[PDB]
Amino acid sequence: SMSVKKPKRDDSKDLALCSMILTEMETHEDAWPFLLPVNLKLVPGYKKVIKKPMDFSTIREKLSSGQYPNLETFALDVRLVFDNCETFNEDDSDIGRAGHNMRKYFEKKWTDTFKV
Ligand SMILES: Cn1cc(C(=O)NCCN2CCCC2)ccc1=O
Repeated sequence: SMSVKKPKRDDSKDLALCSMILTEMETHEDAWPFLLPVNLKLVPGYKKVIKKPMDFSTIREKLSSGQYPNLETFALDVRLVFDNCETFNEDDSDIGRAGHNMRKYFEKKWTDTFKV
């Protein structure tokens, strides 16, 4: 409360650590469905069904331009990528399995990096 401060984790490395995680996502073999925005004029249904599209290159732009206030907002956009994937793709399609693979890959790095 007012003038009563909870001890706070050191957040000074967060930007560089989220950038390192994002780099490893971008270089993952199954990243290819997520590297660029889904082409709304070539993929039927995507615009109407998926209300908040998101991809690694948009995340990288937002990270390089100070559009994430904290690490939780960065993780929310990463998870949005995979939530959108599940909404639109069959679990066992190539794109759909890629999404499940990438989500697991991301959450481990997230726990390994920040749940010290
Ligand atoms: C995440 N997501 C991606 C697509 C897609 O077609 N991505 C472009 C794939 N390119 C084709 C070869 C190179 C990459 C469709 C639905 C979807 O949910």
